[PDB]
Amino acid sequence: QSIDQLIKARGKVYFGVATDQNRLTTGKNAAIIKADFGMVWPENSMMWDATEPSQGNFNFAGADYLVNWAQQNGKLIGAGCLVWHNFLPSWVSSITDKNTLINVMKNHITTLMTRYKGKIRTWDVVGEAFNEDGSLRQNVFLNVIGEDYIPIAFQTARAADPNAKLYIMDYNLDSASYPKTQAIVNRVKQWRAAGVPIDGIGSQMHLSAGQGAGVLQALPLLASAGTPEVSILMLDVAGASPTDYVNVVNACLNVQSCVGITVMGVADPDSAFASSTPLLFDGNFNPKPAYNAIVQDLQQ
Ligand SMILES: O=[N+]([O-])c1ccc2nn[nH]c2c1
Repeated sequence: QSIDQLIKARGKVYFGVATDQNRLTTGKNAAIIKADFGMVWPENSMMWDATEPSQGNFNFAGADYLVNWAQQNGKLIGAGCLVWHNFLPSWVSSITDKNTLINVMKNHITTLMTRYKGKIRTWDVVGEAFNEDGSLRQNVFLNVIGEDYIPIAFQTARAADPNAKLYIMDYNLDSASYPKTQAIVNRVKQWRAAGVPIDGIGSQMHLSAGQGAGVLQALPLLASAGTPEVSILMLDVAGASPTDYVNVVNACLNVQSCVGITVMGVADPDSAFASSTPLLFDGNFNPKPAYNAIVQDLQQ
């Protein structure tokens, strides 16, 4: 049975998965997504390198394919990441002038969000903005613009598509005692008090074995920032233990503002961490014990 259908019956929005044209045309990915998942994110086709490889010149073929496939198959769409240090073209990284970088960043956000206006449920606007000690990461945006880049990004995104839910996301938010987890909460509270339109915090849960248990404390901490939504993103677990996966799912169920869960992929061989067999389907596209454990946990 379908973990998306089951999680919806427990009052959540979706169980989703990252994908793209290459996946959808191979393996059993499209069939599994159609049956078992309710939302898709572009794994890479919306990243900056992919969408704006030279200044002002956009590439939308790959993202368009994903968006169209999702619409044809009745799936919600999440997308990102609009502003982060990964997948960043060299032409962006070499900018030194504050006003230029603001305009570059605003044009990137507005162009992408306008193209898909009204079709995207969730946009991950800012990603990986924090250092492990909780200070802000000194990426090109912070170095050139300063800390205003985060409010500017969210303000620009809200104007481009007021219907989308706007998220900040990060990894290593999995322990409630870790400084990064505390810092994103405190800063999101401050930004929201200044009227910055941060609708969500997304937790990029690339987990090692045994880390599911701590998410039961970390996810309510993230929700305490007061955003209308929190999400679990990029989920995979080294070893794919049912205990870890069920602990992650129950953290979602326990946190009223947690709208859903997105796994990093469908089948183990297609993970960037394949040797850790960290996904819910094996290399034959058969569901693994963790998939069945999630089914049993969600059944009523
Ligand atoms: O949850 N995800 O797997 C996922 C993948 C790529 C993304 N880019 N922005 N947000 C993302 C979430």
